Amino acid sequence: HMIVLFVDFDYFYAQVEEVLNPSLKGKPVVVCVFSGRFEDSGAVATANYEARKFGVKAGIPIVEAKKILPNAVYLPMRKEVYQQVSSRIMNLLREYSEKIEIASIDEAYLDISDKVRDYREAYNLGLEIKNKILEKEKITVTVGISKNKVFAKIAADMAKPNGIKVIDDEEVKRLIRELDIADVPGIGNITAEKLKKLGINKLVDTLSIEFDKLKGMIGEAKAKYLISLARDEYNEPIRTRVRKSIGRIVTMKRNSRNLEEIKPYLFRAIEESYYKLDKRIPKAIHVVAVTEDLDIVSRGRTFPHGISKETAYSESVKLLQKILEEDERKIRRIGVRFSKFI
DNA sequence: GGGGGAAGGATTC
DNA sequence: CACGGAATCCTTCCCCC
Ligand SMILES: Nc1nc2c(ncn2[C@H]2C[C@@H](O)[C@@H](COP(=O)(O)OP(=O)(O)OP(=O)(O)O)O2)c(=O)[nH]1
Ligand SMILES: [Ca+2]
Ligand SMILES: [Ca+2]
Ligand SMILES: [Ca+2]
Repeated sequence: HMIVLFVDFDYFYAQVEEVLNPSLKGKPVVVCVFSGRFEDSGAVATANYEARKFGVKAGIPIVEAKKILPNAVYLPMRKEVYQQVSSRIMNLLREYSEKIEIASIDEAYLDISDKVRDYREAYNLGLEIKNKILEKEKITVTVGISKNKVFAKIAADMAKPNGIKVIDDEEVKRLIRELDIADVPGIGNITAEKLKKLGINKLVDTLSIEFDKLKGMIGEAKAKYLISLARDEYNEPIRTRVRKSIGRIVTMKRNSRNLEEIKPYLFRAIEESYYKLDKRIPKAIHVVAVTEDLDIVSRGRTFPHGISKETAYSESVKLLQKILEEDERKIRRIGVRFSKFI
């Protein structure tokens, strides 16, 4: 009987930038993360649709971006701001439901099984929310309403930007038949490829395959997940998940294997990590490194107690040494991550 | 046989 | 060319009932 409303903010980072600087509207905006290795090195965090239409999306080197739209506005990323803007919007969403699962910086699932009665009011409560967000914060969002969370997310996906969709029970049965598996939340490029080899192009194709051969390919959790959606019996609750890890990774001016060359970067990463922990004490720490060929390697340790800053500094090195010791590749990015809070 | 954690890796958004 | 934060899940190893 459950009704789920999913809210997703439009080209969020770029959009905040435009809210904070209204002149930018209508121009192509590209929020970037400058790695400083060389002039304009780094990547695209995101881009408004003005630039997205032309191929400038999250992940491309800012360099390839400048080649496509040499005259677009290129802003440095400012997480703290986007995060404080997300939060307030997120607090206005609580007015519509206590049952709210903040999935990420720009998404939230609201259980409206109560406050509403039908997709008529659902859809109207969507319009009340999309509009009340625009009023207060000046942010466009796309709403997705369906029987469960996954389908609420798909409804939003098909309706962005600034849209609102309702995939009722009629449509759900047609999506489980027509919807391209790859368009299902959780099926990225690697799981999409693996399922193709199994002849699984639709969620419905998942039913016609021995569960054991499906598990051995994508893992048990994914199988039961995809199987569940195929049978229209996926019905997971909404929970208010809490932070379980805090960390930061930075890029070096140039690759290295030298411990003293990498330290300043690792130490900076720790400082920000701690300034972010803010009152929370972690019992586990992980030094994370991206080797020059973009492979991610990491070494960590769990202590029976909380970690002080001074023990974080001392241990981080020890863990970094293990990495250079156990890997002959040059290091491109270095960072830390604190988990298992007290 | 199997609980449970810890560690390193894998994948997603 | 190619930044960055964090969650879920997998596999192997380990201790030990
Ligand atoms: N640094 C960085 N940030 C990202 C990346 N991908 C997404 N983000 C940020 C940028 C934001 O747009 C936000 C949400 O991204 P989404 O892909 O969910 O949607 P976005 O708002 O980018 O566009 P959309 O309205 O969904 O078409 O989180 C990434 O690859 N790197
Ligand atoms: Ca999103
Ligand atoms: Ca979005
Ligand atoms: Ca996909």
